[PDB]
Amino acid sequence: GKALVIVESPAKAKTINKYLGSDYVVKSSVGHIRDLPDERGALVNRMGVDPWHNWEAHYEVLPGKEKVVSELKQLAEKADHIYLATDLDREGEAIAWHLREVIGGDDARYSRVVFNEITKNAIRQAFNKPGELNIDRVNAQQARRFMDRVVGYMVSPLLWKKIARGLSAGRVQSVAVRLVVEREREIKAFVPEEFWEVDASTTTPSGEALALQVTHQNDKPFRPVNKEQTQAAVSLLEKARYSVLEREDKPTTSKPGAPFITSTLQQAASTRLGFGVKKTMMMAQRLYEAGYITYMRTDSTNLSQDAVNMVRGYISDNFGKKYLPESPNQYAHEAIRPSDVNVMAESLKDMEADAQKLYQLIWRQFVACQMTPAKYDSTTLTVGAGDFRLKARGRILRFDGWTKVMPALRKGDEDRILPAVNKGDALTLVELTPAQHFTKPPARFSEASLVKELEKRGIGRPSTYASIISTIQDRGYVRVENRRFYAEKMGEIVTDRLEENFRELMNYDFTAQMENSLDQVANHEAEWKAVLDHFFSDFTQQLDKAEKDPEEGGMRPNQMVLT
Ligand SMILES: Cc1cn([C@H]2C[C@H](O)[C@@H](COP(=O)(O)O)O2)c(=O)[nH]c1=O
Ligand SMILES: Cc1cn([C@H]2C[C@H](OP(=O)(O)O)[C@@H](CO)O2)c(=O)[nH]c1=O
Repeated sequence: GKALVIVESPAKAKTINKYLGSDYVVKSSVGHIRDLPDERGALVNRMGVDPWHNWEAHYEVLPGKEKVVSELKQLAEKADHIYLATDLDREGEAIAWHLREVIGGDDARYSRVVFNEITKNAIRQAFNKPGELNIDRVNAQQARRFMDRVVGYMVSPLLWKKIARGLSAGRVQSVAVRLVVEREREIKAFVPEEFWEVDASTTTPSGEALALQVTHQNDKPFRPVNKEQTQAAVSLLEKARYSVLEREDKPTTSKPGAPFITSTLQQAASTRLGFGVKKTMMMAQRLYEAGYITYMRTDSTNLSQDAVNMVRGYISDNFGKKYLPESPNQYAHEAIRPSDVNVMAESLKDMEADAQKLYQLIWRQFVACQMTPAKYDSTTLTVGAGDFRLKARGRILRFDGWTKVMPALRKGDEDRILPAVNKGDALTLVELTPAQHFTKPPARFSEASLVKELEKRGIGRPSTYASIISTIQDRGYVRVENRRFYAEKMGEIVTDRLEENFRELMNYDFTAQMENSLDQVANHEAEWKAVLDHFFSDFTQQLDKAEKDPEEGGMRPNQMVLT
């Protein structure tokens, strides 16, 4: 009679139900339903996957989920068709697969609808032409879960034996920790170096103040390394005659950033709002499931024609023609953007204050990215003083452009304003001011700028950045203090062990290559079991070698021997 539609959560069921007619009956599975718990039955059972019997698995219904299973089956018989409207990512394809497996029935009974936002039009087109479940994406998702399970359950026991009980190892988690350990060690080994700068405050012919910075001496960059050198330079500069060597006036511009993707969202939310990766991703999700923003797991800065056309109309009505570019800006699935540009952060219904703030950030970035650039009149004055050359920078805002959508400025607005001076003009020295500085050590990773580092290295993945970040934290390898990452001693002890006995597993390129391999499975360019066999072959040669006595090249035990 009617159609059954399955989503993964109550919040999502409610939202999507506003856009589905009486023919459809929405029901949230309210969870994952089914999942995982030279052989050794012992291991296979705990893992729920069997590397020695072509990877057959044993999925089991979750606790208290039996009522849900049975509640779906009967609803399935009273429906003519079944639509799996899980989220568009691989994990979402696997969950759909599990629902289809559990409920059973002809495959023709099922359809897999895809949408990256829950709006009337997005839902309409999603159920207009519903595609089929994609087994390749499912295999790509399970291949990941399998190798993750293998490393965790087969490396961890070795760590208990060799280092300490309760420790964990993670295919990617251990690589993420490595980045933190290397960073921790760069910092511990840094030797701050001394270097000086010299500023000069002068007077234009009119008498207006002009501040300068010494740049060259004898046509060579100026950078003394001690107090004596600066003084010698200072004595020459006190007697020198100053004059404007050259004035270069040129117009500059600044462009709006591209619309957000998972990683950039996390960084900006962390840098501007002080939100950790977990917080940002939990609010993003609720915004998404409430129908306010597009899917929050993406690495595409692409924007649909309608989205661009709706925002351009908003820019045009609320800001004006000079803020609208000739043609739309194209940045090279969709970015994270509001679903309706006319819905303001302040109009959100059941969203807490911070969730509204995240929406605001997303909204502003989206509107800004389709606006014209800001224009500035930049000025660069070069000054000569004996064998010295000095500099003064400054710019004037000519047209705010995209920055009009961002809060009003209030600080060093018009970063420095230079007075009226022409080439050949004479400046009067009023005061010299030398200053001592010291090179700083590399910044400590932040939850977000680590995702950034993970992204740059092709190690992360929109759907895993969050988990990775939190999954390496309560295991005693690294900790977040003052919003920063600190490597624990145990994080170093384990990292060296792994690098020594599991080189390939800890290598950055190989870890990145595995993501490619996973994309290949998803795109029918590689078969999942063969990819897992190869992975396992490489893994077990590493493992057996590590298992041996250290005098055979096995893993070093965490000990300190007697006299
Ligand atoms: C300049 C810079 C900032 N950040 C960050 C992380 C935080 O989001 C923010 C600083 O916040 P914090 O002072 O609370 O640590 O800027 C980096 O991660 N790397 C950098 O190089
Ligand atoms: C869930 C998931 C998605 N993705 C990527 C690949 C997916 O495209 P394909 O699965 O390549 O369509 C896309 C789903 O949003 O994001 C990953 O790389 N890893 C994951 O674990």
